[PDB]
Order: sequence, then C-alpha cells, then structure tokens
Amino acid sequence: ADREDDPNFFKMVEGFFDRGASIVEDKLVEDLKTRETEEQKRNRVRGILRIIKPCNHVLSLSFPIRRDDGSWEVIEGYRAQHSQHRTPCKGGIRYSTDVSVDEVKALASLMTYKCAVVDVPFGGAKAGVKINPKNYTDNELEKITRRFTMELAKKGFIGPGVDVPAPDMSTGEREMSWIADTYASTIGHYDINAHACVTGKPISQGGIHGRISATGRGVFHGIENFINEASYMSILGMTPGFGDKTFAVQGFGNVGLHSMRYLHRFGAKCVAVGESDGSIWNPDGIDPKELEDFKLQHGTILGFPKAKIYEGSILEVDCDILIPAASEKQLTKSNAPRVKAKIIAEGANGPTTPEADKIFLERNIMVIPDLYLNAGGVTVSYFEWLKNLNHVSYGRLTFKYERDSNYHLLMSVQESLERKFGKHGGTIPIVPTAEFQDRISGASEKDIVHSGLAYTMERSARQIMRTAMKYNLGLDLRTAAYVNAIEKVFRVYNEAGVTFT
Amino acid sequence: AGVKINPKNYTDNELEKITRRFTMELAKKGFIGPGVDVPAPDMSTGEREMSWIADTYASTIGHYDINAHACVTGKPISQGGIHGRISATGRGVFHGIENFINEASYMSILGMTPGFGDKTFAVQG
Amino acid sequence: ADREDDPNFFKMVEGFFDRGASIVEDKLVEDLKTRETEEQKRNRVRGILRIIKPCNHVLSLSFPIRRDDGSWEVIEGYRAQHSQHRTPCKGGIRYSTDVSVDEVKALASLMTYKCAVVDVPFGGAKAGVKINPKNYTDNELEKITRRFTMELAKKGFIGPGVDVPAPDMSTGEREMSWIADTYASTIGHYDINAHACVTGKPISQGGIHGRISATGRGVFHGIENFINEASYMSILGMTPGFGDKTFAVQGFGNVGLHSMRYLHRFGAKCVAVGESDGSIWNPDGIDPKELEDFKLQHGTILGFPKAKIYEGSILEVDCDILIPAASEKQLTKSNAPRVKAKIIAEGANGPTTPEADKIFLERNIMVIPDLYLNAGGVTVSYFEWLKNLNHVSYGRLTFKYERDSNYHLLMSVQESLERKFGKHGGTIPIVPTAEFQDRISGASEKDIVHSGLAYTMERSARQIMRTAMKYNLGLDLRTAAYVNAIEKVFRVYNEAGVTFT
Amino acid sequence: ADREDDPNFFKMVEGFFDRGASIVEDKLVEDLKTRETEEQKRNRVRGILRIIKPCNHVLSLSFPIRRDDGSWEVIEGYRAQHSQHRTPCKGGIRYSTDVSVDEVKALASLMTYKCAVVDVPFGGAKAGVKINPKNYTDNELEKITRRFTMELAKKGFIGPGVDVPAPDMSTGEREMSWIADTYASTIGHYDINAHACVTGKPISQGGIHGRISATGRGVFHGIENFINEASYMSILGMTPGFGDKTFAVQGFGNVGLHSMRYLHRFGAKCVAVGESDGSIWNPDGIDPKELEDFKLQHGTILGFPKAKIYEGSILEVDCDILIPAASEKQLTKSNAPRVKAKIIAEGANGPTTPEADKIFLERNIMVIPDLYLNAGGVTVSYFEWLKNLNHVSYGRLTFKYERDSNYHLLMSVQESLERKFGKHGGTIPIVPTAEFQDRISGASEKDIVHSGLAYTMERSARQIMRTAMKYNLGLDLRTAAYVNAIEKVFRVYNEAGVTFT
Ligand SMILES: NC(=O)C1=CN([C@@H]2O[C@H](COP(=O)(O)OP(=O)(O)OC[C@H]3O[C@@H](n4cnc5c(N)ncnc54)[C@H](OP(=O)(O)O)[C@@H]3O)[C@@H](O)[C@H]2O)C=CC1
Ligand SMILES: NC(=O)C1=CN([C@@H]2O[C@H](COP(=O)(O)OP(=O)(O)OC[C@H]3O[C@@H](n4cnc5c(N)ncnc54)[C@H](OP(=O)(O)O)[C@@H]3O)[C@@H](O)[C@H]2O)C=CC1
Ligand SMILES: NC(=O)C1=CN([C@@H]2O[C@H](COP(=O)(O)OP(=O)(O)OC[C@H]3O[C@@H](n4cnc5c(N)ncnc54)[C@H](OP(=O)(O)O)[C@@H]3O)[C@@H](O)[C@H]2O)C=CC1
Ligand SMILES: Nc1nc2c(ncn2[C@@H]2O[C@H](COP(=O)(O)OP(=O)(O)OP(=O)(O)O)[C@@H](O)[C@H]2O)c(=O)[nH]1
Ligand SMILES: Nc1nc2c(ncn2[C@@H]2O[C@H](COP(=O)(O)OP(=O)(O)OP(=O)(O)O)[C@@H](O)[C@H]2O)c(=O)[nH]1
Ligand SMILES: Nc1nc2c(ncn2[C@@H]2O[C@H](COP(=O)(O)OP(=O)(O)OP(=O)(O)O)[C@@H](O)[C@H]2O)c(=O)[nH]1
Ligand SMILES: Nc1nc2c(ncn2[C@@H]2O[C@H](COP(=O)(O)OP(=O)(O)OP(=O)(O)O)[C@@H](O)[C@H]2O)c(=O)[nH]1
Ligand SMILES: N[C@@H](CCC(=O)O)C(=O)O
Ligand SMILES: N[C@@H](CCC(=O)O)C(=O)O
Ligand SMILES: N[C@@H](CCC(=O)O)C(=O)O
Repeated sequence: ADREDDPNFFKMVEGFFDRGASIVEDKLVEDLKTRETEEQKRNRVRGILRIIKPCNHVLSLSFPIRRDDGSWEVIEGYRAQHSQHRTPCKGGIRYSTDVSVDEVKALASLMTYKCAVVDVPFGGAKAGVKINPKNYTDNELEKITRRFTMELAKKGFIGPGVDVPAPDMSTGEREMSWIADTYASTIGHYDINAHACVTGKPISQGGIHGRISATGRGVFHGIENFINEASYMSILGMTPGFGDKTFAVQGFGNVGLHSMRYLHRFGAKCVAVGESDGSIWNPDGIDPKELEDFKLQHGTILGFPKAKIYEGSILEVDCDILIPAASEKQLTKSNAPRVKAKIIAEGANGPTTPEADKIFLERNIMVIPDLYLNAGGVTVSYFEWLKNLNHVSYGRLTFKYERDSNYHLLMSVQESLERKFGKHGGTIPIVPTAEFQDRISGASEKDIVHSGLAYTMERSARQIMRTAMKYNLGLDLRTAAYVNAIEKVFRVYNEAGVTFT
Repeated sequence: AGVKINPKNYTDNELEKITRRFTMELAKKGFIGPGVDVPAPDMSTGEREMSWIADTYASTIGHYDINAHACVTGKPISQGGIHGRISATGRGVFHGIENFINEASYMSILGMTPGFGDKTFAVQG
Repeated sequence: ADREDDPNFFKMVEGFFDRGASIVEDKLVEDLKTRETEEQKRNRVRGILRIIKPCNHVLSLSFPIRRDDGSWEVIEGYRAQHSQHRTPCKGGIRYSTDVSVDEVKALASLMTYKCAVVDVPFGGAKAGVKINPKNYTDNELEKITRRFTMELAKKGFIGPGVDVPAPDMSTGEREMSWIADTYASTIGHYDINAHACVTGKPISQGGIHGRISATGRGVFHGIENFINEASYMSILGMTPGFGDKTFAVQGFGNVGLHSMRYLHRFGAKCVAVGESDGSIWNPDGIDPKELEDFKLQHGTILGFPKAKIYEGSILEVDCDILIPAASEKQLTKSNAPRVKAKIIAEGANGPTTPEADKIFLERNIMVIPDLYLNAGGVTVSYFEWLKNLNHVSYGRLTFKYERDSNYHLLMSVQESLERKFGKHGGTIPIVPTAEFQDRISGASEKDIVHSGLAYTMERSARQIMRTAMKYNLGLDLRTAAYVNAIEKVFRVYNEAGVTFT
Repeated sequence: ADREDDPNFFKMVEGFFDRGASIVEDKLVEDLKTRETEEQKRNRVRGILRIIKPCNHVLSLSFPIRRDDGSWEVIEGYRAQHSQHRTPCKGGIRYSTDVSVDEVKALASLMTYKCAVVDVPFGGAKAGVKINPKNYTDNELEKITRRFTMELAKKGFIGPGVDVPAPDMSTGEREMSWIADTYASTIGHYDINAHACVTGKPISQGGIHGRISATGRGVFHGIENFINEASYMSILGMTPGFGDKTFAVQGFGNVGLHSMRYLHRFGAKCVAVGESDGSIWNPDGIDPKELEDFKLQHGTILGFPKAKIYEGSILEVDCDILIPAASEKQLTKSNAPRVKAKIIAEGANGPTTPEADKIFLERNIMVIPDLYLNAGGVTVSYFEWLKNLNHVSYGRLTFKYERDSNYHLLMSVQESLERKFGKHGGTIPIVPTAEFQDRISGASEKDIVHSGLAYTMERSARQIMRTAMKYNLGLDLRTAAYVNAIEKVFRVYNEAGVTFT
C-alpha cells in the first residue's frame, strides 16, 4: 500500500506459515511413528515443511487476441498450483493489472491452507490475467476467457480431476460460464464430469444455490462465532452479539456486498462503504438494498443520496468491525495506528501485512484471519463440485419417500398413545410443528448449502479457539489457523513417503 | 497378486522400490486401475505398501483421473483410507463367529452353550 | 556477472530482434496480399512481430528429491516454450545455478530464431534446473533428471510431437538417456515414437552418429564459410583460409573441445584454452587430443605440461579468432576494447551484449552470430529425431541394390564403348575412382550427418551474406541473421490468420 | 518328446545363452566406461546378463468361444514378451496342442536373440493358442483368432508400437488378416499406424512381397553363405556349391516348402520330405512344384507317385544337408548318432537339444543355428512393418524421376565423348546393358525385399564367422551367434542404466 510497507506477498504468507511452524514443531515431532528419535525426527519434520511451502507448478502465458477495432494485443496470464497433496487443486481467477507470478503464488498457497482449515479436500491453486476488465468489451472478455481456458487445458492446468477454478476479483458467474462451455466442448466432450471443471457457475449451468453470496454468508458466520464468545469479547471490551454494533466494509463487490447484507440482517449497522472511487458514510446506517440498486443504476456508490462522501480513508473510519473486502496489503505499518475498530474481519485475501499484525496485537485488536473467514466461498464451491459429480438435485430422489416416512413415524406415536389411553382419551393428534413441516421432506440443495456452511464455519472456529488457548496465543488467531492448517497438511506427507505427494 | 520375496530380508528403502515398480508394471498392462483392478493388503503388506501403490499410480498413469486414489484400498486414513480397514477382517471374524455361536440349532450338535462368555480360543497368526 | 554491463538476457535478445525488425519492416509490408495499404498493412506487420517476441508458455517447477544422506532438498526447474508456429518445440536442458525464468526465456527465443536461420522445422524451447551438478552424486543426478522429466511430461512440456529436449551446459548423453527411458516407460509406453522425445541420446539408444561433436563441427563449417570469403577477409585485413591462423576458445566442454578439434585438423593453431578455473596458453599451439587426455585424467586443464597458466583473461588473448564456448554475456562494454582478435565466433549462446556489438562494429571486428554458428547441434538433433521417426538406419534397405546398380551403370558404359570401338580396342575397363568406391553403396547415416550439416551451414551462410549486402550491413551479420529468421517466422503467421499459431 | 532326452525348452535356450555368456564375459568387462575395475565391473556384467535372460511379461488367457454345434469351449492362450530393450516386441503366433507357458517363453527369448543377430530393432515376443486347428472349422478359427486379438489388445500385448505378431506354425496370411482387421476396427480406429499391428498380412491388405516365402529364401541364403566358404566346407570334406548336393527337409509347411523351392532352383536335389504322417523318398530327386500340387490336391504327401513311402525317420535319411523345418527338440541325444548328414540347417526354432549339439560337434557335423538361419521371416516382417509406417509402395514417388535421371546421366557421357572425338567418331551411343535396363527406374518393393534380405543374411553370416574365429569355436556356430546377440543386447543395457530397459 505505502512504500517500505509493501512486502513480497508470497514471502509474507511464508512468514505467516513460519510463525505457525515454530509453534507446532514440537507437537509434530511428538506423534511420529518412526524409528529412532535421533531427532533426525526433528529434521524430517523440518524437511517436510520445506516441501510444503513452495508452489509445485506455475504456468506463465502469453497469447494474442484480436481487439474489437481489429488491433492485436498480447495478454499475459498465470496459474499457480501450490500443492497436490489432495488431488483436484482449487482456486479462483483474478482479472487485474496487479496480477503477477508473485501475487498468484501467494494466493495459491493461501488456498491450500484455507482448504485445510475448513477441511475441504483440495490443494491450493490460483490464476490471474493481467488486464483491467473495465477497458474491454464483453465480446473481448469472452475471447480472453475462452482462450485462457484452452491454453490452461492443453497443459493440464484445468480439469475436473486436476484443477477446478472459480471466481475472484473482477470475474463472476459470466466468466465461469465461458470457462465451463469451452472445456466441455473441446477437451471434455467425452468426460461425464466435464462441468465439474469450474465452480461458481450460473445455476442454470450446474451452479449451486447461494454460491454468489457464499463468501459473505461465511463472513457473517465467522464473525458471529467470535462475536458471541464472552471470553474474546471481554478482552475487546464489547458486548456479545450484533444488535448494537457498527461496521465498515472496503469493497462493494461479491464479498463486500453480501457481507453487508447478512450483518445488516442480524441487527448490525453499516456505517461506511468504499471502492476505488472513494467512500460514503452515514453514522445512522446505510441500507444494503438501496445502495445496491444505486450502484447498479449509476455504476458508482459516490453520490448516494442517503449518505456522505467521506474523505479520509474507509480503513480508519470509526466503527466496531472493519471488513477489508478488496485487494491485498491494505492495512500496513503506517496504517494500523489509526484503525479505530476493535475487530478486523478479513474478507479479502491477505489484506494485512505482518507488521500491521504486530500493531493490532499490542492494541488488543482482533484480526479474524482470511484463511478462516473467507473460506465460505471454497466450502460452497466444494458442494457445487460434488453436485456436478452426483448429477442429481439434492433430495430429488427422496422427497416423497421422506415425507411419507415422517408422517408414518408420527402416526406410530399417535396410534401407540391411543392404544394405551384408550377410548376416553379420544384422539391424540400428533402433528409437525410449523418448523418441522418445513423439513418434512428432508433437505434440499438450499438447505444443504446453508447448514453445511454453518456447520463447517463453526467447527473450524472452535478448532481455532481450542488451538489458540492451548498455545496461549491470545488474539493472534492467524497463527492458530496456520497451526491447524499445517497439522492437517503434514499428516498427508507423513504416511505418503512424499516423493510427489 | 503376489511378489516372491521374504520382506524381512529387505530394507524399507528396498521394499518401497519393489512396490512402486510392481505397481508400474501392473498399470502399463491394465492390471491396476480404479475401474479395472483394485488391490489391497494381504500377508506381509499393509497400510504402508498401499500408500506407495496409490502414490505411484496417481502420479503417473492416473494424474488426470478424478478417481485415481480409488486404485487401491487399505490406504492410511490420511490418504483416503477409511476408518477400521486395518481391524476390519478381525471384526468380521468376530461377527461371523457370533452369528453361529448364538444359534441354538448349531451349538447343540456341537454340545455347547450359546454365547462367548464361557469359551476359549486359540489363534495361529 | 558485473554491475552495469549486464542487461536482462531476454530483453537483450529482444533488442537484437528489434534491429532486424527495423530493417525488414518495409519488405514485410511489401509482399502482403491483403486488401490495400491503408498502412493498416504496416500495423498488421508490427502486430505480428509483437506476437512472435514473447514466450507463449513457461512452466516453473519445485519438486523434492531425497539426497544420498537422507536429507530432503527442493530443487527448482523451468521450461519455456517460445513459439509453436512449428509444432514440436526444440531446445536443450541446462543444469546450472544461473538458471532463471529470464535466462530460460532468452535461450528459448534464440532457439526459435536459430531454427529459422537453418530451416529446421521446430519452434524454440529451453529448460533449466537450478543446481550445480558438481555437488551431486550420479545417483542424485539420475533422480533429479528422471523427476524433472515426469513433471514436464504430465504438463505437456515433453513429447515427440510437443517438445523435444537435448543437451546443454552440464548435461549430455547420460542425462538424455535418463530422459528417454523415463518417458518411454511411463507416458510413452504405447507411442511408436516414444524415443523421439529427446535428442542427444547415446547411439545405442537411438542416438545418431556425430551428435556429440555436431556443434563444434558446425562451428568449423560456419567459420570456414566466412574465412574463405575474400570480400569479408579483406575488410579484416587477413588472408583467406585456416593454414596460418590462431584461435582461442573459452570453454573446453561439448562445444569448445570439438570446435578446437576441427580447426586444429584444418591447419589452424590453438593458442589458449580457458575454463572457470582459469586459462592455459602456448603461442606454439596446444594439441586437442593430449589436452583432452589430460583433462579426463586430472579433472582440470590447469597444469597441462605443454602450456603455461595464463593470467589475464582468455577473452583478451592475442589471436586471430576468439571462440566464446561457455556462458552468456562474456563480452561486455568494459571488455570489448581489448579483445585483440578480429573474428569472434560465437559458439556459446548469447556471449556478446549489445553494447559490445557496438564496439566490435567500430573496430571492424567480425562477429559470426550464435543463431547461425552454433545451429549445428539442432541441425543434427533434427536428423536424430527424423531417424527415430523412420525406425531404420539410413541406407540399410538400399546398400546392396545401390552397389549392384552402380556396377551395372558403369558396365553399360563399358559395353557401349566396346560395341563401338570393337576389337581394335580390346577391353575398356570402366571402374570407380577410389573416392567413388567409397560411395558405391550410397550414403550411410554418418554420410548423411556430415554432408547434411555442411549443406545447411553453407546455404545458411550465403543467405546471411546476400542479406547483409542487400541492406548494406557490413560486418553486422547478427542483424542479417535476425532479418532472415524474422522473414521465415513471419511467413507462417501471415497465411495462418494467427490465433494459436 | 523323447524320454530323458527332453529338456525344458526355456532352460535349454538359457543354456545356449550361458555358453555365449562364458565366452564374451571378458570382452564385456573390457569395454566398460565406468570407474572401479574393482571386480565390481565383472559383477555388473553378470547382473546385466541376469536381467536379460528371463521374460519380462507373460500373459496367460482363458476365454470362451461357441463352437459350430452350439457347445461352449474354453481355450487357453499365452503371449510372452521377453524383452523391451527395443520397443516394439516381435514374434509369431502358434496354434498347437503343444503350446505352453514354457514353450512360449522359450520361443520369445529366441526371438530377442535372433533379432539381435540380424540387427532388427525389435525385442522378442511369442504367442500360442492351445488348439489343434485341424479340429475346427474356418468359422470357429476366425472367432478364436479375433477374440484372442481383443484380449491381447486390452492388456497391451498387441499394438504397432508395443507388440507386433506374425505367422508361426499352423497360422498364416489368413489369421494375420483377422488380427489386423480386429485391431484396426476396435482399439486402433484412430491410429494412423493401425495396420502395422501385425505382419505376414496378405498383400492386398498391407502385406509385402515375399513374406510368405521369406523364411525359406533366408534359409537358402544362410546355407549358401556357408556352403561357399572353403574354410568350412573342407572340415566337412565337401565341395563348395550346391550343384552336386542332396538334402532332406522335415516339414512341408511355410518354411519347408520354400526352403526346398529355392535349393532346387540352385541345383541341389531334394531327396526326402516328411510330415507328421510319415515321409517320402526318392534318391533321384523330388520336384517342389509337383509335390506342392499333390499336397494341395490330396491333403498329404504320402502316396506321391514319383517317390516311395520311406519308413525309417527322415532325420536319419542319407543326404548332405538335413533341414529341420517343423517342431522343436527333434534331434536328441538318442538321435544324433545316426544323422548321416554333414550339414544341419535349422529352419525350425529349437530343433536340436544341447546334448545333440555335443554329438554333432564331435562328429564334425555343422549346425547352422536357428537364431541366424530362420531370421529371414523377421527380417522381411521388419520391412513390412516399415512399409505400413511409410504408407507408400517403395519407388512410387521416384520411378519416373529416376528413369529420366539415368537417361540424362548416360547422355552426359555420350555427349562428352562426342565433343572430344568429334567428327571421325560419329555417334557413340551409350545405352544400358540388359541388366541396367531392369534397374533403370530404381528399386521396387520386390527389389528391396530381395536385396535387403540377401544383404542382412550375408552381413550376419560374416559376423558369425569372424566371431567363431576370434574365439576358436570351430563348427560351434550356435555359440558364435549367441556371442553376437549378447554383445548387441548388452550395449543397450549399458548406457541405459537399466531400470525399465
Ligand atoms: N470472488 C470470491 O467469491 C472470493 C473473493 N475473495 C477475496 O476477496 C477480495 C475481493 O473479492 P471480490 O469481491 O470477489 O472482487 P470483486 O471484483 O467482486 O469486488 C471487488 C471490490 O473491491 C473493490 N476494490 C478493488 N481494489 C480496491 C481498493 N484498492 N480500494 C477499495 N476498494 C477496492 C472494487 O471496487 P472498484 O470497482 O472501485 O475497484 C469492488 O467493489 C479479494 O481479496 C479476493 O481474493 C475471497 C474469497 C472468495
Ligand atoms: N550443448 C550443446 O549441444 C550446445 C550448446 N550451446 C551453447 O554452448 C555453450 C556451452 O555449451 P557446452 O559446451 O554444452 O557446455 P558444457 O557444460 O559442455 O562445457 C561448458 C564449458 O564452458 C566452461 N565454462 C562454463 N562457465 C564458464 C565461465 N563462466 N567462464 C569460463 N568458462 C566457463 C566449462 O568449464 P567448467 O567446467 O570450469 O565450468 C566447460 O569447459 C552454452 O552457451 C550452450 O548453450 C549451443 C549450441 C549447442
Ligand atoms: N513360420 C515362420 O515364418 C517361421 C517359422 N519358424 C519355425 O519353423 C517351424 C514352422 O514352420 P512353418 O512352415 O511355419 O509351420 P507350418 O505349420 O506352416 O508347416 C509345418 C510343417 O511341419 C510339419 N510338422 C509339424 N510337426 C511335425 C512333426 N512332429 N514331425 C514331422 N513334421 C511335422 C507339418 O505337417 P502337418 O501339416 O501334418 O502338421 C507341416 O508340414 C516352427 O518351428 C516355427 O517356429 C522359424 C522362423 C520363421
Ligand atoms: N445481489 C443480490 N442478491 C440477492 C438479493 N437478494 C437475494 N439475493 C441472492 O439470491 C439468491 C436467492 O435468494 P434467496 O432464495 O432468498 O436466498 P436464501 O437461500 O433464502 O438466503 P439469502 O442468501 O440470505 O437470501 C441467494 O443467494 C441470495 O443471497 C439482493 O437483493 N441482491
Ligand atoms: N492395534 C490396535 N488397534 C487399535 C486399538 N484400539 C483401536 N484400534 C484400531 O484403531 C482404529 C481406531 O480406533 P478407535 O478410535 O477406538 O475407533 P473404534 O471403531 O471404536 O475401534 P475398535 O472398536 O476398537 O475397533 C480402529 O480400527 C481400531 O480397531 C488397540 O488398542 N490396538
Ligand atoms: N571427445 C572425443 N571425441 C572424439 C574423438 N575422436 C572422435 N570423436 C568423436 O567420436 C565420434 C566417432 O568418431 P569417428 O569414428 O572417427 O567418426 P567421424 O564421423 O569420422 O569423426 P570426426 O570426423 O572426427 O568427428 C565422432 O562423433 C567424433 O567426432 C576424440 O578423440 N575425443
Ligand atoms: N507357394 C508357392 N509360392 C510360389 C510359387 N511360385 C512362386 N511363389 C511365390 O509367390 C510370390 C510371387 O511370385 P513371383 O512373381 O515369381 O515373385 P518372385 O520375387 O519372382 O518369386 P521367387 O523368386 O520365386 O521367390 C513369390 O513370393 C514367390 O516366392 C509356388 O509354386 N508355390
Ligand atoms: N477466490 C476464492 C475462490 C474459492 C473457490 O475456489 O471456490 C477464494 O479466494 O477462496
Ligand atoms: N543447447 C543446444 C540444443 C540444440 C538441440 O535442441 O538439439 C542449442 O543451443 O542449440
Ligand atoms: N515365427 C517367426 C515370426 C517372425 C516375425 O516376427 O515375423 C519366427 O520364428 O521368426
């Protein structure tokens, strides 16, 4: 962000990894099966961690496209595959002028550790195309996407069993449609799983309910899991719950907008919203719905009638919770002194530098880390991939059977009681509550996504708190998450004997 | 499948090579694959050999197969193994005995009481 | 490696390309059968040249190996594919600590243009592994080589119809054997052309006669084609021919040793040899055999009894012809003022910076450029690939038929003359000269390699001379070669309509 | 069979291998590159020879067919691949009740060493189906063949670049047609080389001129190369040449009939012919043409009008040359004392036991060994495979250009002499002899099969003679052949580093 506050993104994530490696090193050496404790054990542990951290594969591309006015342009693209310790690699595609090999490797490694934290059986990957999509027509972006797909597919950097992309900054449903159609019409014409080659697809194409809003819905769940912990909310000097709290979100895209929709729903009040244009502000609250309608209509948030063009940086606005939901390295050493919030919920990937971490720790500011908090996108992408593999809408085969079963179950209770308390207890109707009537046919896809997401966001939160307490890490939840991620990944390399995976 | 060696006479380094190689020769001739032929442990092989088999398969012929790790069973749990495979054969030895040891019709021809609480056994191996 | 004579290798080769592009730009715009100028024709031309310049594909690798001690090491590797305008890419593998993405991209592009100069139907590629092979056992190097092969094969960066590697610095026959065996035993088990996946193989494995010495044999042919040109030898102030000239060679490896073997054979005098150790010197001549025998025996050329340890840089030694046959960027701006030879024969790839080119021009020093002079290696690798595709030793099917044919041909002349000048002439024996008796059965593989190489080195030389005369380039033969390479490559992008090739 | 004269066919060929290994062991240790002559050289050499001996792969098959009357029948089949040191394995298919794993492994190893003797770049393989084809209809044999092909193809035991079968006993043109059609219509439908999956095909079907007679034509050439060697014919006490010698052939099938056709053509007289039925005899000569006509007409040779039913074993008939052209192990310990002939030309594979070798040596009987003498079939099969790879009839592109070229060559001589000896010389016509006129368009496919075969039969004979002298092996030409074969195969294992080839 600043100058000399601007570390190498990949090394910075390596630093987070090293932090966590220091703390579990003893525990890893502990539960080793192996021969003689010459702590050659210790060196074996440290050799495996050396294998995990670098990317295994990075493809760099140049390829031409023919612009709308007839000119030729060369555009560059990358896709890094950080780890294959679990076989389909997973990670999004970013269209931005900031894309580099540097940045794509960093995000690929975050994907590996994030999947381990939430227990999604994917290795990490990430792709980037070095363009500003503002400067291209829809016709041009289709050509760029379709061709990026074919160059990746010929070199084994996309495929249902190899590497499954997804949306990231400046890509969405529409690009994923183009990726899936290009794959399933060329290399994947005979693959029964061709459409599992990418996630974030439109629902009419093998998409899944809620994937668009999935990352924000998991930002809500991850904040709620900590905002309702008395142990943590006391060190921060705050009341548990949402009903009284304010937040600011940087970024009004896929992550920002839905984070703000869900927190607003549960009582919290949106105080400030920012984009690259600038920010808006209103201490009385901003409504997500009418702000979205405004942006859709005018292409900017600036000039929203029910708020204030805020001069003075979103990141330092006064609120309880600050949600970075845009680029990386937004909270720096020069920046953290004024942050004025007590909870930093990283919706973005890598939005805080290590020395901003130092500061936040000694002001008792809680950073809910990216590799836990934004993992809702990859969790629901995992559900979408599973759905394509199965070729049925969840519940489709069982709705009627379930509904009938549950009525006969309840009827069994009714008839059993009528038998006992016979003739002059009369009729004892056993009927579903209003809530059970909703579930009477069993889960649909929407139900699976919702409760599946909530289950893993909370199982993961409680593993991070368990770990932070056991190593006495206070509010350094980032280190706790990496400790968890490292332990999971390390076990696969143990039994395997490495050499590859 | 069978390999004519006595594994006690080999180092772990040597057994890894034997196993990884045996896998490749089988895979080239279509004698291992998720939809073709799925090996498993037997005498003197276990979790460890099954790891080597799955890794060798999924890193060569099966690099693009979404089901590469279904090429062998008995794998360690951290590797796509399943809970209880190690003890599975004995747990089914227990169930298969109990299904007959509680059958009065059969336990009578044998002159025995139903149930386990009063019986001795010997195991070879 | 110094501090401000040390340009980015890939950009530097781009610069050589740009000069050549300047000069043919008019001639490319000329022969365009397309609609009419609007000088959209001119924009089309430099849009195509913009597509040719960058590498299409670069794979970066990390993978672990088990050292002999039991320790784990991560080693890096790269392979760039510069162009697919001709389908099998071609280029060597370098094991060196100087290997990087930009070094591998630079060498890959030189391979494209060198193949075009000599009319070998391959696109350019190059691989690198970032190790110093002197620090590894043969066991360890086997491992590294066989790994590197499998990682390349899974991602389509090696294959008979995709990308065919070859030796480079610190690799040879032995590594090529490991590469071919690993390929043909895994991914290529059913490919009838599996052993065409790499060239430079041992003869017993589908190698071809003379590949080892092929680069030096083409260094000799390329010097001889210019050393016997009165027009050029006059601007330099020298006598045509080899019989009176001295040379120094930097590098005593695959290129250096055989360059020095062949020049010594045709009368020239080797005055100095260098390696990384240092150099040796003797103005009376060094013999290539006994120097080779000494190196094989002691592992160094320092201390050769028949010469004396030269202190003072082999590149400035006093000779007629200087042969850089080692690393790149050896002749720099700080260096060229004292070069003291009048012919610089670039056996190595990229051994002169652009800044040193400027100087050598003004001093009337003739640089025979790499993309012409060292192309003997890829020319004979092309023959080896063809041989593997055909599955016969040249001549095998025809030796006897050919030998019998030629004797009946000669007998036809004999009997025809005996018929006419009847018995006043007796017997008129028609028999082969001693030289025809050698060819009586037609060419063998050795004959094909020898005369095939001489034919292309010579045709290519005269193409460069014509071009240098027709644009009045003087001794800037480097620009003439790039003009030729650009014309050949541009030809394919024209009719194709680009978009993929 | 012969009771306690009846060794394990595979072990017996291993024994032949071992005697050759004895003799070159010193030589092999000689030209090893490598470092420590520590008597670890010697152990490497033996370790490599231990790898070469055993078959790498043996597929055993059971599969059902429905017989013509509706009954089901399981039939067994095998195919052994002895070596992959050269990539397409090669070897025939035998339909016989004597087929076993041990017979198929023995013949497969013979194929490896025979291909090495004649320098055909194939590893050895052999298949067998355990039936007596005289007990099946043509309908039934088609189903057995087409099915045997599919079971081999699914497990990678047939394919143009894997394993290429051919005829053997009781199979021919017809079966090879069925094999090629089954392959090219299922697994090979997209393979440009599908029809190179088997050799011995009918000419209309991608077969090659002379494959049918090729084995006998090479029997003739291999006898002729030794029958015209004064050095050898003197130890036997015979006159060089064919014009005054008799021979007997056991087996009147593919090998026997054509061996007898070619020897009869060059003056030798056929004295006795045998099959499983029995034999016929006439010291006065048997004509191959009319004997063939009789067999085609009556299905047996017994009762040929111009000969008498011989009762007393054709192997002991009184002749100069005995040609075993049927099964293996036909000349035994109990048998060799009475053999009567001075030259045993092994057309069959493995027709002589090792103990019969011992005897023949001490009676100064010359055994021309199988791995040299019958290698004409695989030599011309190699030509057929090459032909299918090239997709042109030899000469097709060049006939007219050759003819024209040869006329103008000759005209150059004519005009050159006319200008020198001007007027008083008149016209000096230069015209082809009658022999050159046949050749004037260059070789056809027939010409290359003929002269190609003669070239390799002769080059191989000399190499055996050279070797038998360098080791003072007398008439033990079998050991000389194995010495040659072992040297060539050992080559490939040296540079390779073994582990897969
Ligand atoms: N896409 C997904 O589903 C997931 C994304 N993430 C991470 O979340 C972040 C973005 O996600 P996403 O919402 O998809 O990207 P989008 O393009 O959907 O939205 C990006 C938002 O960030 C804004 N933005 C970009 N740069 C800046 C900046 N320097 N200052 C302020 N606002 C900025 C854009 O506004 P403008 O148009 O004004 O630039 C836009 O509103 C990245 O870190 C990404 O890796 C993580 C998990 C899932
Ligand atoms: N290999 C081939 O077939 C072809 C190679 N080339 C180019 O030729 C050059 C070398 O080829 P090759 O002969 O194969 O390489 P080798 O590794 O075979 O031999 C290299 C020689 O160069 C010497 N050398 C290396 N670095 C230096 C240095 N910094 N200063 C002085 N001497 C040095 C080495 O000496 P030491 O042992 O002391 O390092 C060794 O004598 C490279 O540029 C290569 O790309 C071009 C065409 C074909
Ligand atoms: N086929 C080839 O191209 C080559 C074959 N060989 C070897 O040569 C032999 C095959 O010759 P081929 O002509 O191909 O086979 P065929 O089946 O074509 O002819 C076989 C001949 O041998 C006769 N025969 C079989 N067993 C006996 C026996 N025990 N005693 C006497 N005669 C017998 C058959 O008689 P009936 O007709 O009554 O069975 C028939 O006349 C085998 O050893 C084979 O491996 C080696 C190199 C090339
Ligand atoms: N961009 C945008 N998306 C919306 C809006 N309202 C609903 N959605 C999304 O559209 C999809 C379908 O809506 P619903 O069926 O109501 O979703 P839901 O499962 O009930 O849960 P929610 O996501 O909380 O609405 C869900 O993913 C919503 O998140 C909106 O106002 N703007
Ligand atoms: N060798 C050995 N294996 C054990 C022992 N206890 C459990 N296991 C096996 O380890 C696996 C995990 O064990 P648990 O965590 O106890 O789960 P479980 O299904 O209750 O195990 P069991 O009922 O004992 O089979 C199961 O397959 C057990 O059979 C033990 O004491 N010794
Ligand atoms: N390193 C090295 N290579 C040699 C030497 N002599 C010959 N060679 C190379 O080894 C191969 C075999 O050499 P030859 O049998 O003489 O065939 P050639 O084609 O006439 O060899 P040259 O013309 O000398 O290159 C050829 O590639 C030679 O260039 C030598 O003394 N040292
Ligand atoms: N079975 C059999 N084959 C024959 C006979 N005569 C010729 N052939 C073969 O049929 C093929 C075609 O015959 P030709 O036109 O004479 O060809 P060729 O090259 O002149 O044949 P040869 O010199 O006899 O080997 C050749 O392979 C001959 O060997 C015969 O009488 N019986
Ligand atoms: N860009 C998303 C991708 C998630 C997915 O692969 O679905 C992330 O950072 O997690
Ligand atoms: N390194 C060699 C390799 C040539 C080849 O591909 O054979 C070169 O620079 O040309
Ligand atoms: N059975 C023949 C077949 C040769 C071939 O492969 O064509 C032999 O023994 O040599």
